[PDB]
Amino acid sequence: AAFKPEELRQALMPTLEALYRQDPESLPFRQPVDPQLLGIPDYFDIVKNPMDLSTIKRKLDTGQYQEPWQYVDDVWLMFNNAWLYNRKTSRVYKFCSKLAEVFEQEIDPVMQAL
Ligand SMILES: CC(=O)N1CCc2c(c(Nc3cccc(C(=O)NC(C)C)c3)nn2CC2CC2)C1
Repeated sequence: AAFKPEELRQALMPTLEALYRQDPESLPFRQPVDPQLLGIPDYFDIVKNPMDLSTIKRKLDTGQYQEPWQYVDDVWLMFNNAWLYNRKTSRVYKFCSKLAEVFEQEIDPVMQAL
């Protein structure tokens, strides 16, 4: 099937907005990780393929996804990176887990519909 950018944005943007609405939990995910600002220069030794909400938002806004599993893949990549890098008891790991819980709840019915 061919998916138009407007269809994807209408269907998928509410699921992205649901992540942004989580406060405080979305705060570490709203911009690309900046290891120098954050004082964690080993970050890219661990995380090879960075992703964050702003990047995903821009891709949706500008029609860069052809089909919805591409969007799902980027959201999951963002979560997977944070679970890999951050320690289990850390704030940012737990914030990731909250976003992932919200995302699965939102995305399941949307993908069923398309
Ligand atoms: C997403 C990710 O894995 N990050 C790496 C770890 C990481 C990231 C961020 N970014 C970030 C950026 C903005 C706000 C926050 C935040 O947690 N604020 C709360 C105290 C409400 C966090 N903070 N940290 C922890 C800092 C290094 C000790 C971003």
